[PDB]
Amino acid sequence: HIDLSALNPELVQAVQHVVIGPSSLIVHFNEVIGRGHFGCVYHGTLLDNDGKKIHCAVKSLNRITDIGEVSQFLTEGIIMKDFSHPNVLSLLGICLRSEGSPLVVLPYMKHGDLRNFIRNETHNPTVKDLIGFGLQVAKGMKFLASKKFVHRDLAARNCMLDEKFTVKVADFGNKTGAKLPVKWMALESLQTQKFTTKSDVWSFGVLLWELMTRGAPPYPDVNTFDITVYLLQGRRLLQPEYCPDPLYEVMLKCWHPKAEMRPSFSELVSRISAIFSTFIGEHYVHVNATYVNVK
Ligand SMILES: Nc1cc(Oc2ccc(NC(=O)NC(=O)Cc3ccc(F)cc3)cc2F)ccn1
Repeated sequence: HIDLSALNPELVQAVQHVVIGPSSLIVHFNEVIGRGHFGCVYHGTLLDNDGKKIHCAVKSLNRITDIGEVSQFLTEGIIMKDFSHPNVLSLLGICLRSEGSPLVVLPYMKHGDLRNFIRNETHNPTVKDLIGFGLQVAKGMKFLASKKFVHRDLAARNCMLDEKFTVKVADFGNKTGAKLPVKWMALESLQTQKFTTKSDVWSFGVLLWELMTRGAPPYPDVNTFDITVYLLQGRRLLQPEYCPDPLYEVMLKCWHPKAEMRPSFSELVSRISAIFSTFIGEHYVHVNATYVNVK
């Protein structure tokens, strides 16, 4: 009971060559997983004719609450329509029955988010495993940069991990909000709320740190918004105990004060693939006692 067809002429006719028939996809509402706020992600299974099956993630939101921030839901998940990279979260399809709230469907990521996975104490990552995860994000990021796509919120909490341990870059979902992830933000974005690919590089450097500390919160002591004063003092995150020297050097390049002096994602894949190849997988990374329980 909503005059939908009023979204966009040759702009939102996308849900078409992207939609799928419920005649091949079920929904399991009881068992959940996603509920950080909006998009009450569930579970589900799609079908590929007579045999091929598949597990999934289904996130949705409100309804009769007008369409203002409701069209930005369909238009967000559609952003993935042309995101075909092993290291980037993909769009399975789109289906909205003649009475079912705005439904978004994604492939299931068994190991959840990169940050929770690495913080898990029953897991025993090696320096190599972690450098490998960073290399995969760099690869997906290189794809996105190639599309002139600006992420704006690159963080380990926003990367997914599947059953083969393939990292998928994503976004679990304004230039002055408190929700602004200022601790991943480059100096120039904190000052002028402008985001670029060079500002995702700075953020990538912080993600490498989260990786080498196994999900430690950055700048714990400065639990604020006023990180700009702290940074302009001549400060940077410190080298984690298990982070190789050549890798911390890459991090400091990512945090170059001059955005254009920062390496490109293509240079990062290159530099990190080299550092990664030198490891055999005999170095275990342990959790820092002073970061334990720190949020
Ligand atoms: N266990 C499990 C939980 C899951 O939760 C979710 C996790 C993430 C999303 N993200 C989303 O809706 N879209 C994108 O991220 C769009 C996008 C893609 C690439 C970019 F670079 C920027 C934005 C939705 C979820 F449901 C999914 C699968 N398995």
